[PDB]
This record gives sequence, structure tokens and C-alpha cells, in this order.
Amino acid sequence: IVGGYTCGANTVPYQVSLNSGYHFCGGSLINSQWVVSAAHCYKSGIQVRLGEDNINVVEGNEQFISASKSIVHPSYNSNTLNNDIMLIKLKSAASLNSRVASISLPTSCASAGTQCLISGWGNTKSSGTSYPDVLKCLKAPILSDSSCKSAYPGQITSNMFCAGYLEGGKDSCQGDSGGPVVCSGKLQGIVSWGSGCAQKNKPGVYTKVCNYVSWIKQTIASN
Ligand SMILES: [Ca+2]
Repeated sequence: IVGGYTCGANTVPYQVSLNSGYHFCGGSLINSQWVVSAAHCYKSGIQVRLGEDNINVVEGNEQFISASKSIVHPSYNSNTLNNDIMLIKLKSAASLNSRVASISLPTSCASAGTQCLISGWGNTKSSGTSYPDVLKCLKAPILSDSSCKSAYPGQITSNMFCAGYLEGGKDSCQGDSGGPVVCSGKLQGIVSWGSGCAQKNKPGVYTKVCNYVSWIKQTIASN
């Protein structure tokens, strides 16, 4: 997260870190056994880390649970990043508490202009590299479909939306990938892609979760 703020320990209790020997992507806990992340975050040997603030210090509220299964969207296209969504099932149920909690799925898609909360342990610089230890947050508005399509001509599908600030300075970034965009209490986006980070006229692009609630529910009902 570029241009963001320190969230405060455990104030984003649905935020997970995916670890394969190191933090490599975010995710969102949607019930005690399931995490939503980005398909482009697929790797084998994932450990889900719940209840994290400082990802490099054991602070006492963590739950580390291995993935039992990963399910990339059937229509995920890594070339275009269309359908950039994946489910991760945990080997054991998380213990839900004040610091580890699920986030609601959407029933309807989010309004343009809605201020949403994006979070993660990704790069905090727009030029150069600095990865934070503690969880960073950013409040960012959903942009109009027209301004999103203008920004990335030919590349935006109905399964994507843009959010952020056209003037630059505030954005999600590498390492935040797979993490949540929460609007009005619902998981409406997943951190997916963008041209650089926090650059003028190049806003963040997010998976539009409300297009996937039927697949999410059917998959969790069968696995
Ligand atoms: Ca920790």
C-alpha cells in the first residue's frame, strides 16, 4: 500500500497473509475454513496466516493453518487477468474471535464513488521498494467504468473495476495482491493488477467479487 496508514493491530480481522516461506500475497477469510484470494497468487505449499499484524514477529494472536486445497477460477486467464480469483480451503477451521473474523460476501455490486478499505503488506513506495512489517490500510473510491476503461484501453472486462486516485500518490501495490477491498461491510474487490503503483492516470484494478458469489457458494458447498 502506497500512501496509506498503519491499520492498527487486528482491526482488519479478515485479512490474511499467504506464506510459502515468506509473505507473498494477501487474502480474505470468508468463513472458518475458506479464504478468497487472487488466482495470480496461486502457488503450491501455502500456509494461511490469520490474526497477523507484524508479519515478522510472533505477537500472540496468530493462527497458522496450512492450505488443504487451492481452487483457481475455472475461467481464469493469466494473460488478461480476467477472473482473477481463487479459493483456498484450510486444513482445519480457524477459531473465530475478536481478532480473526470473516468478511461478508456482497449481495449486490458496489456503487461507483463508494469509499472502500484496501489493506496489505505490499510495497509502500511508488518509486523504489520498501515492504512494511505491519498491516497497512488505504481508503480509496471506486472509479467509474468509463474512467477505468479510458485508463487501460482494451484491457478492462466486466469482471474488473478500478479504484484509487488518478492524480497518483495512493494505491495498492505488489505484495498486496489477493487482498481485500471492503465496501459497506462487504468484500467487493480483490487486489489484482495495475500499471506500476500510485502512478498518475494508472489506478488499481480489482477483481469484481460480486460477479463470483454464485461460484463461491457452489464451490464451498461441494468441497
Ligand atoms: Ca505476527
